[PDB]
Amino acid sequence: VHVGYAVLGGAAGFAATALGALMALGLRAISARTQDAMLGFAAGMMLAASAFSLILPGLDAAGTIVGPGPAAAAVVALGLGLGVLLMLGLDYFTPHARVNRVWLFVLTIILHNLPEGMAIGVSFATGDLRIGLPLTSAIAIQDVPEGLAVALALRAVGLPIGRAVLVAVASGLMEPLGALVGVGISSGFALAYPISMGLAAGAMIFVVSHEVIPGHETTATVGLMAGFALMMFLDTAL
Amino acid sequence: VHVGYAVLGGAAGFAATALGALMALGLRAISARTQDAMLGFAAGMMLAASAFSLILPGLDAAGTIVGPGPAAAAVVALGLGLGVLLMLGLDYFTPHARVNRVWLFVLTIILHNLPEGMAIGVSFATGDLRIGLPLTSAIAIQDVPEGLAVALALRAVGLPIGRAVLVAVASGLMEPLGALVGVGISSGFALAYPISMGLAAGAMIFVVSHEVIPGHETTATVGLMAGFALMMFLDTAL
Repeated sequence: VHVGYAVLGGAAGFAATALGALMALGLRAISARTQDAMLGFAAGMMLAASAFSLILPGLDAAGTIVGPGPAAAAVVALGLGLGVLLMLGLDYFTPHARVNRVWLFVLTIILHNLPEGMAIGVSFATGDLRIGLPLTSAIAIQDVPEGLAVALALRAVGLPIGRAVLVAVASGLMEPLGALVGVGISSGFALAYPISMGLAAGAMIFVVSHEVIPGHETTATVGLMAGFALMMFLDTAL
Repeated sequence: VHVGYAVLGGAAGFAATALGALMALGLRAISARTQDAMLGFAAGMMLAASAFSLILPGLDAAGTIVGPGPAAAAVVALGLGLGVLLMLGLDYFTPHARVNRVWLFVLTIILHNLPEGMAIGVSFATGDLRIGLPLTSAIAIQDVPEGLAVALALRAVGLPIGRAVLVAVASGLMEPLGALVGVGISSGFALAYPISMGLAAGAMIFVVSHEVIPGHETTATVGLMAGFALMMFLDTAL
């Protein structure tokens, strides 16, 4: 079934996060510019994952379901706006004393991860490996530096590196959960698939626009360019 | 010693090649445009590996050895021209009836691989992990799609996929050999290091300029851009 490809896609999600987190054991600390570059790469990957692997495939799905006119782009775009609105609804409904500021930063990481799991599941809802696999693989690529980054950031707020890595790994647990959810919401009816692809792309564009906010400027855009270029390459080859 | 980091860098070389080759077992055949994209990515990685990880570090090495004037850039540039001339000397001295055209294509792959092993060894000749590790890791990244590509190409000239993959893996054996050689030629005297960095960068720019020759045009430049962008990202983060 679809859940299968979605469950293994989420699984690669969690593994990749865990690998980055485990790399944090060696390093313990990293320069500000290297962390900025890593994040910029991760945002570039996500920005184009939602463009090339979610919106355009979503529009083509919608186009076969309802025809070539604006109805399809309307479905995809309304799903996308719904995804923005949902991530904006969380973030308000969700707050994010050292013990409590660690919890708020963890909530940030979990709210971040929710859309990416969802996107993996949504991409594997038609069983289409030519939509799930490049998406999923981009998600996992950028999960590595982000697990690294997450664990280091938690060490930096005051945790011993071991707890920091343990919490990063647990964080990565949110990808398969979101994969189950994305495979849920995208199977109830025909339009559920392109609606869900819009919705996933929108949620990701929101977490990026809300976390691209973090000198340390020229370095993060080299990363963003790299991560965006690499995605285009993945879309073409896969 | 330096040979240690060089031997493990070469080792990652061979492993990566083998992983791409093993992936060819599943696929057996691939579209022309996906193979072109893969190669374009591999050329972009190499082009910037020789720029950002060989020439500029080579110039800085040369600059500390002989001073900031043109003497350093002269050493690096003369090494680079020597590397072009050496790869041009091979290719003439080296030819590259199905059984014999497979051997000529294998010779092509071995002549291709020689500079990359050398570059790994040259990058680890000062023991400087900030020069070897990003270089080495770029070499291994692009060894994966190139093992894939090599094995598929050999299947396509008429080999059974099993022999094709076996020969691709064996091919990847040339990276640690070249790592030993690059760690040799770069240790005999002080200038040997920046001379060798020029030489490695030049040999690679030659094999790229000689194999970038292969419609199927717009797709390979998406790959080249991606592979070049990714290298910049690696140079910055590592």
